[PDB]
Amino acid sequence: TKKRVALIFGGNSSEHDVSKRSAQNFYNAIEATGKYEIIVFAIAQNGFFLDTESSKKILALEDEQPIVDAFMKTVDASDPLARIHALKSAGDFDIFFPVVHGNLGEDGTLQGLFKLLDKPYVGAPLRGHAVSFDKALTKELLTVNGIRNTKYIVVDPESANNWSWDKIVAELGNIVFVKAANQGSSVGISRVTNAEEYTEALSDSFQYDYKVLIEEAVNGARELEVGVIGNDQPLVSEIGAHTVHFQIPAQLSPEVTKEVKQMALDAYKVLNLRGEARMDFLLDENNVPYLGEPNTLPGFTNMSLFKRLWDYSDINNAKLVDMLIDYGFEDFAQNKKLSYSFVSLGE
Amino acid sequence: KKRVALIFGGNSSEHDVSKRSAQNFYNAIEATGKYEIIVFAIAQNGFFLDTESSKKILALEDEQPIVDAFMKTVDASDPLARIHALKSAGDFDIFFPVVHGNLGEDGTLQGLFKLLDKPYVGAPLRGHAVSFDKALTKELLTVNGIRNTKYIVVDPESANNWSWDKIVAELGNIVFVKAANQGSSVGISRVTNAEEYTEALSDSFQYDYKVLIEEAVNGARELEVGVIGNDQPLVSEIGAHTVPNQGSGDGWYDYNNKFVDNSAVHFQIPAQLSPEVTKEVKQMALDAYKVLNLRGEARMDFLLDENNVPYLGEPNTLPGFTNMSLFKRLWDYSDINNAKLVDMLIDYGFEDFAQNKKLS
Ligand SMILES: Nc1ncnc2c1ncn2[C@@H]1O[C@H](COP(=O)(O)OP(=O)(O)O)[C@@H](O)[C@H]1O
Ligand SMILES: C[C@@H](C[P@@](=O)(OP(=O)(O)O)[C@@H](C)N)C(=O)O
Ligand SMILES: [Mg+2]
Ligand SMILES: [Mg+2]
Repeated sequence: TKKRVALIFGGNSSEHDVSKRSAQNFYNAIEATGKYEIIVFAIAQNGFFLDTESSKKILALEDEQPIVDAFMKTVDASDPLARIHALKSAGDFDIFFPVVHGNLGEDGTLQGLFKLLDKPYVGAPLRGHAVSFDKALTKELLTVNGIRNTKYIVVDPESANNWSWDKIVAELGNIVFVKAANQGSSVGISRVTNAEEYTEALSDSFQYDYKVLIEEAVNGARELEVGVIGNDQPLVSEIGAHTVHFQIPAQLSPEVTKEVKQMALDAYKVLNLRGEARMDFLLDENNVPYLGEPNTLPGFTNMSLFKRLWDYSDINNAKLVDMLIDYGFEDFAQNKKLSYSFVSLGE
Repeated sequence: KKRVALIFGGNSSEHDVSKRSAQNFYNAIEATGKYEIIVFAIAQNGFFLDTESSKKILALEDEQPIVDAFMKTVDASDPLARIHALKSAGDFDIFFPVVHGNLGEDGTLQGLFKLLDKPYVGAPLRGHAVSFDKALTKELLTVNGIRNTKYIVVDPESANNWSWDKIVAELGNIVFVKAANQGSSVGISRVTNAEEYTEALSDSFQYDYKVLIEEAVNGARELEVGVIGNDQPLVSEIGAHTVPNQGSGDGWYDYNNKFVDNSAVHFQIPAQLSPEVTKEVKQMALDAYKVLNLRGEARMDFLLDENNVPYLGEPNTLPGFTNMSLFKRLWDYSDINNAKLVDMLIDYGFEDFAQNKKLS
């Protein structure tokens, strides 16, 4: 109605399609408040930003490739800023609302661009996304801070050489997970139980990153996911447990519930997160909760957990997205007080 | 033939230092004779300036007049106005960031480099991000067994729980208070009493909402070591420097001793150390590089206690390159002068960009 929101979706990842679905439910939520004007932008799998008109169609779920191909013919290959030129195609706006799942929205890249343009945005700062995205970086901060998670080892092409399977077993056990540090959703992940699987797991993971993480596996089969939103004073959702069949509120003992919610809160702060996040846990056979991977940009599709978690806290989609936008505006205001002055130099 | 986008300046507390480092890097690249250079300045308002207004700023001409002039040609309706100047000279092949502080060492510029999909010299986004936050750095070092000072991290609310008596009992009567995300010794204070403590908390909290309070190492001198490369990084010789009344007094390497007046500090290359310590610092530097996720270039600084025990002070992802900067001299002792230095740094940048394409 006045304030303009730039809703960005898409991304050069394997989760390109899931992004479109999340973007739609966010759009409807922002629209349902009647306070802002939405301007949508899409990022094709080739990294290029698309104009508002082309992206409006892609959001509607129309065949994407023809739309992209047509756009690529209007691009000037001699412009070093061509990949982001389409961002001005619809004029000035007030705040970015990122919903790009994968290697652009969760690793901190887009957030760098947002700061350079001195414009507000929703979600965590670039540092927060960067630490939450890097598998190794996440475990190191959580461990030094006392938040329970599995035992692990970080290797590279050369160090991996000092780690025979027998040594890995002495440290982590006979059942481990090998994986590329920076990579998302799938590839580079392996379930190792013996020396044969380990040798080939390293070769595989070393194709997606030069830094591999090896961690022991939790025996228990009970996934827990909790949402957290806010800045200086975070809110924690109810717990969703596995009984894609999520049970809410999770049926755990009063003690396990408060412990899992506290870990989610403590983790959010040590990981330097802001705005929104989903904390995924693993509960073993003795009801001991282990914080797994943090999610800086959760899915908002019809079937994803974050789409209905806040309903159990009386926060509907409209209120939720409105809170996310207020937090974004607030943090920009706080960072505006910070000084970057200095005593002028000379000869 | 290849074009190099030398960027400097930025809205940062180390804005003027960047100027000095920039001219030097320019001359070094020019000396190789294999690259063309396009200079880009970023004013204090965060606006990139055209290649012409910038060449003048590099030549040391007054900034403001040249900036104001430029600001009258800006389209204030364009959301991409701050970075529009980047196209004001055509296409280039690689980025060479020389902006110290707030934009180059925190990951911001590296975010843009990834979007335009061009190679670049220096560490990746996560490296700078993790290396600039003083608290995140010391956290990654501690969990890896890399020696660093005892400290506590607080925010404006958390700060009121630590009264002076509580601090003295936890870290001793001489402590250093600093803003987590800063450089060149700005936002940092040497604290010895209750009034200086509280005055310093206020001073630090005007540069960041996160400050560190760490115990002071009574050592008479500091150490610096350069490290470059990607998957198989090299380590330079250790360099040293000491300010008047450092150990046997209150003197320290503040903003005034580094850039205002440096004609009173003593430097040693290589540093006078035992074979043991020399080996220990070179390995700590190497280890910290990997942990911190750095690439291309860096400089590791150390604190030395009375008994000569080394403490990893802090990493610097885009180290200074001025006429009193150690990163401009150290590599000469490894048969790598300023020329071969930047040629290697540029090759590293291209090699990592190429390697990155395959890893997908
Ligand atoms: N814990 C400490 N013990 C002794 N001296 C310190 C300590 N911390 C900082 N200093 C002094 O203050 C200066 C600040 O350095 P540093 O912490 O690396 O910050 P900056 O980013 O400003 O270089 C150092 O060069 C050193 O002389
Ligand atoms: C004295 C030193 C400064 P600097 O490189 O390092 P510090 O952050 O420790 O000041 C700084 C520019 N970031 C030099 O130029 O080499
Ligand atoms: Mg520094
Ligand atoms: Mg220093």
